[PDB]
Amino acid sequence: SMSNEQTFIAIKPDGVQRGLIGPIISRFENRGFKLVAMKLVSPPQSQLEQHYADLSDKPFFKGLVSYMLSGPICAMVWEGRDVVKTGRTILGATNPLASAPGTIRGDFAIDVGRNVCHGSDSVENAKKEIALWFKPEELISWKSATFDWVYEK
Amino acid sequence: SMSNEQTFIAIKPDGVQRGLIGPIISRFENRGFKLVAMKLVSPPQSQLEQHYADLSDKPFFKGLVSYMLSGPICAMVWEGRDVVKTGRTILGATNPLASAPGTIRGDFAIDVGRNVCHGSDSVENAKKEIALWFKPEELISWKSATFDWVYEK
Amino acid sequence: SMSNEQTFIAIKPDGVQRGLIGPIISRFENRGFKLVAMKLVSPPQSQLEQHYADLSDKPFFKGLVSYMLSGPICAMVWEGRDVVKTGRTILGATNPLASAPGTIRGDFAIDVGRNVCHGSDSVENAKKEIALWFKPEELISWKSATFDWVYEK
Amino acid sequence: SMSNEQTFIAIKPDGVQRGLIGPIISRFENRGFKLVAMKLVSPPQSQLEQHYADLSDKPFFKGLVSYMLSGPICAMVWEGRDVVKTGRTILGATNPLASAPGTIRGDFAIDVGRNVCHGSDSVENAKKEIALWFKPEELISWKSATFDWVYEK
Amino acid sequence: SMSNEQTFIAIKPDGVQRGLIGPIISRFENRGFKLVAMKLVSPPQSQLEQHYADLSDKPFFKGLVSYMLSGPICAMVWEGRDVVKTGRTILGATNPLASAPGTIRGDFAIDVGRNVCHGSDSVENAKKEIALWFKPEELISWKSATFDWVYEK
Amino acid sequence: SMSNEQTFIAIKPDGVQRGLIGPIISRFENRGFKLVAMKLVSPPQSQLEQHYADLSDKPFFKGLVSYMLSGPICAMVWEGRDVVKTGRTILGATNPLASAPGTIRGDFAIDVGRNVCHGSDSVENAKKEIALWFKPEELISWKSATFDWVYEK
Ligand SMILES: O=c1[nH]cnc2c1ncn2[C@@H]1O[C@H](COP(=O)(O)OP(=O)(O)O)[C@@H](O)[C@H]1O
Ligand SMILES: O=c1[nH]cnc2c1ncn2[C@@H]1O[C@H](COP(=O)(O)OP(=O)(O)O)[C@@H](O)[C@H]1O
Ligand SMILES: O=c1[nH]cnc2c1ncn2[C@@H]1O[C@H](COP(=O)(O)OP(=O)(O)O)[C@@H](O)[C@H]1O
Ligand SMILES: O=c1[nH]cnc2c1ncn2[C@@H]1O[C@H](COP(=O)(O)OP(=O)(O)O)[C@@H](O)[C@H]1O
Ligand SMILES: O=c1[nH]cnc2c1ncn2[C@@H]1O[C@H](COP(=O)(O)OP(=O)(O)O)[C@@H](O)[C@H]1O
Ligand SMILES: O=c1[nH]cnc2c1ncn2[C@@H]1O[C@H](COP(=O)(O)OP(=O)(O)O)[C@@H](O)[C@H]1O
Ligand SMILES: [Mg+2]
Ligand SMILES: [Mg+2]
Ligand SMILES: [Mg+2]
Ligand SMILES: [Mg+2]
Ligand SMILES: [Mg+2]
Ligand SMILES: [Mg+2]
Repeated sequence: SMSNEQTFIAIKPDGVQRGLIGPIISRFENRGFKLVAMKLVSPPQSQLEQHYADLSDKPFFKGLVSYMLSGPICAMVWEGRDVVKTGRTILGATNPLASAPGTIRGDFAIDVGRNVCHGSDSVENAKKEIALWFKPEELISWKSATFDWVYEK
Repeated sequence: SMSNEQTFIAIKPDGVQRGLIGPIISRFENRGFKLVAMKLVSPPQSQLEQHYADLSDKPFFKGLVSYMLSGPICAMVWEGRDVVKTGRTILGATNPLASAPGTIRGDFAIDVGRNVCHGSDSVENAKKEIALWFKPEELISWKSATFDWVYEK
Repeated sequence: SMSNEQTFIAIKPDGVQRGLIGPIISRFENRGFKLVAMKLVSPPQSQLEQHYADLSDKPFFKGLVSYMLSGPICAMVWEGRDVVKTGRTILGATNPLASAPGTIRGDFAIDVGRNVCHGSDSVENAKKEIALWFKPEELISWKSATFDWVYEK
Repeated sequence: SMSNEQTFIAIKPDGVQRGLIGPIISRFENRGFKLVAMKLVSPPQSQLEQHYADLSDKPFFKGLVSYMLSGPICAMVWEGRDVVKTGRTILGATNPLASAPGTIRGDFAIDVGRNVCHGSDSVENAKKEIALWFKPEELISWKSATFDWVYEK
Repeated sequence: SMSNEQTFIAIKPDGVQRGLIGPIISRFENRGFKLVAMKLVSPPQSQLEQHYADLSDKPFFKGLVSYMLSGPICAMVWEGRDVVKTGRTILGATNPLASAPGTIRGDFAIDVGRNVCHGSDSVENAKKEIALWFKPEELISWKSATFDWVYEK
Repeated sequence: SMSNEQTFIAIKPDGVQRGLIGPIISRFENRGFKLVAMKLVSPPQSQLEQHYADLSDKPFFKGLVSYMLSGPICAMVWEGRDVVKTGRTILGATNPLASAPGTIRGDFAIDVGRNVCHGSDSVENAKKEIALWFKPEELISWKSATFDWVYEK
């Protein structure tokens, strides 16, 4: 696994409304992942329906899209070794009832329809979601001063 | 699972003595559950014996009742969807040696006889414990300003 | 100054609504003060008008009483040396615009009409407010295990 | 002082490198101010020279511009009553040696050339800095669920 | 079973460099374990090869020893019931990829070659490492003021 | 002015007993100062009377020395620009009654005889106390990975 793997993490409107932007960012920051893109956005319905295109037949699809439209979203790209899988572990189970304390949803969420955050489920879906939400010039290239202390190689 | 389920959470005398009232309250508060009743109490011996009536024949019963009388207790009623089961998850395993870091006992406790907190183990036992520790007038009815961001309509 | 001085600290309805019960309690807990009484209450208008009786001629009186009635209040009695004066310093300036970061209002509040918390301004007013909000049996007598490490005598 | 006043807050490259994005955001988030715009950026040299145009003749100007180009910047717009003046108070004194513990620089910074953050010093300079760093479409209009608990009607 | 059990916990050079001494000590402090010895040391290569003598044939041995020499180490001895096994649970899995959020490595580490901390894996090895890193005079004898609230003994 | 200035910071026995080692170290760690020496010690009465030799005629001298002997002490040396003066500002006023929230004593202490911590009051006295508490080999030489982000030098 390469240390330049990237994943798309988004703070959903309930996370923004409930004042969780700082804490959620700190979870990935303290773990050692690198923030390479971030923006507060209120994306159009078409973009949100494309983001959740695989769930278009689910009965909760229209309520999911309407709720994702109901407030601002903090869209982020994080970079690090196995950041996709480990990011999902940091977020916790999709349904917060099954999430463990110490994860984001295990500390902050209750309802699956209000699970505060989103994270890419696979490397290929991460590449697709990053391109959907961000322009290439919005990803910032930099090197952390503690890179050699987080990674062995 | 309705959003008005209630559970009884109590900070035991060792949790009060060790200065854990704030942190324990924050665990439930940050998760999104609603505090509907709270009071610091030094309840009578007969109340603690009735609270632990199911363990009256356990060899540690008299020691448990005497220790629960040795200091103040912060009794609380929390309200939320599946707050009984999720409350037990937040508290962690009864024996802290089996609890996971990130839970209350996994972060703060070591001995099973000093597990710093108590939580109702079922909805029916919650209703019993709420009626034992709180008069009905002590439960406050209110609507959280972020209720519609914690729960899906 | 005696180490058994007591003050009345209350988390106002905006503090409860905004999820600040845990953090505020931790401020007094970590400082070394002793919690001797606490209860979540929704007091009647008559009690709130008597609490603020000295402000009955102020133009903001009726709005203050209505806002104090609009949600639950976490009423507390804290005990410690100079807990009245030091408690006021922990809360910060009445108007949060003049409060310093590191105080409760300096960290959590903006408007003077929504300053999250209340604290007794003098020892004699503290004795009056404690008797107004609490029955004598609601004050719990106990001794902290770290009393001799917080106080020299 | 209306509740829709806006200020420009930016986490400088040293604050990003030292992993302070989360904690700094939480300072404003917990205080009750509304995040209306945010993005991670590596802006052009001419933008940073215009940002610090009032200091073009200071001897540290070229060093300041070069250091502000040495890493990513988290640019933010925060909205709230007196957010410009209170924002400066939260940040602390420009020289961290003169800053007080509890402020951002008083908690995290030492050197004036590495004071981890920037904040607009006046309302008119805030409007200038907002127009320089953000397109108008990047400011998101929304209503905080706890607005009526942060501000008096 | 015995509350006087001791284990060797070390903050590795990557943990010191990334400013994690405070948070790591707090994990064991808040849990209820007693610190009986601590020192910041830069031990010679011969001592580190003794410490990892059982891994002398591993292909990562040379890189491990070099990395352990690259910075200061915070050597500690913690005392408490089952502190060896529980200490390992607090640290998390050796490979942070497999660790859970809420543990030290689950909150702060990514690479197995940079897992921030070390903990004794057995009681016998703990006694061996304590004698290797500490002189017998460096272990301080004291009794915590909250010992009877942490343990039922 | 020089970034290699050093000061002696000690966590007094009341700070150790009340579980404040972690939080206190974090204050200096997060500020950007470098820990160059640390050890948990129980120094003899003769060393403590040397440390407080200028107060030998004070009426509280005997009680101070006895209290400093009543538990372990976490002796530390921190290095950074103006670390002596800024270190005193982080600790807060000698009498916690006069300290401000956000400082160590303003967050954790009440009595002047139990002020949790000690800090050198001048550079010359710092050099004297460092030589009194530490051997020259116990001061570790290293360079922080974020040194160039903390200092403009
Ligand atoms: O059963 C449901 N009812 C309401 N919302 C759901 C339900 N299942 C999933 N969701 C929402 O849709 C989002 C995406 O669902 P998905 O199946 O992709 O899980 P994921 O977010 O962990 O990748 C979830 O995060 C959740 O907010
Ligand atoms: O074996 C024991 N020795 C001493 N105390 C025990 C023991 N087992 C349980 N307890 C204490 O009795 C309390 C109630 O026991 P219970 O079986 O109901 O666990 P619970 O608190 O998770 O519901 C426990 O929280 C614990 O403090
Ligand atoms: O000018 C005002 N407009 C609206 N509310 C005010 C004003 N001044 C004071 N208050 C509110 O009344 C409460 C009590 O006022 P007081 O003068 O006693 O200050 P204090 O709360 O610090 O003791 C204040 O905390 C505040 O909530
Ligand atoms: O004397 C100096 N040497 C190096 N950098 C300085 C000096 N004075 C100010 N700066 C830097 O320039 C920035 C802008 O200067 P200004 O006077 O506007 O303070 P401000 O950031 O509080 O508004 C400061 O934040 C600081 O980073
Ligand atoms: O596969 C590896 N590659 C690089 N370093 C490793 C590897 N496996 C273990 N290590 C490092 O060696 C140290 C000691 O190895 P050990 O097998 O004893 O795990 P432990 O620290 O949990 O007891 C580990 O903490 C880790 O830093
Ligand atoms: O009046 C007093 N009564 C009891 N202890 C005192 C008193 N004044 C100072 N001390 C204690 O002696 C220690 C050293 O006194 P000093 O005057 O040097 O203050 P300092 O620690 O800020 O340098 C103080 O930290 C405090 O613990
Ligand atoms: Mg999906
Ligand atoms: Mg039971
Ligand atoms: Mg008044
Ligand atoms: Mg300026
Ligand atoms: Mg091993
Ligand atoms: Mg002195």
